[PDB]
Amino acid sequence: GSEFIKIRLTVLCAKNLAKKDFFRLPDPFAKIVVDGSGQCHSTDTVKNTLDPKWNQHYDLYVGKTDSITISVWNHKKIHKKQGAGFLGCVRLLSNAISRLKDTGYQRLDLCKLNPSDTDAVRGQIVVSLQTR
Ligand SMILES: [Cl-]
Repeated sequence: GSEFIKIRLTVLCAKNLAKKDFFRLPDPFAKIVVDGSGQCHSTDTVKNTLDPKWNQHYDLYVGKTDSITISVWNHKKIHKKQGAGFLGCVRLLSNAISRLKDTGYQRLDLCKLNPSDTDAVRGQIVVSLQTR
């Protein structure tokens, strides 16, 4: 009937994120995008931590070829130039969504936007995808 599947994404926490500013811990939040529909969500910001615990879930409507991209950002850098405060991402293509769904919480290593990028990215994000 609909050409989509409802997947509940829980963004549980991240751990061991990069500390880019020596004297100043980030205030991390995650941003979630379903690439084909453009569906966009953000978690709350957690103050002054490399190990933010968000425990927030989102009902994503994912189409047959859509992916889910989750990126982590230091909100203290919100006014700085575009792309500052980047702390890593993960991209789940439709095959990975198919594999991971209903397998429980997964520790996913955060990646640079591209393998060859300079950005210091460290640590993991912990998420689950469930079919609803
Ligand atoms: Cl940062």
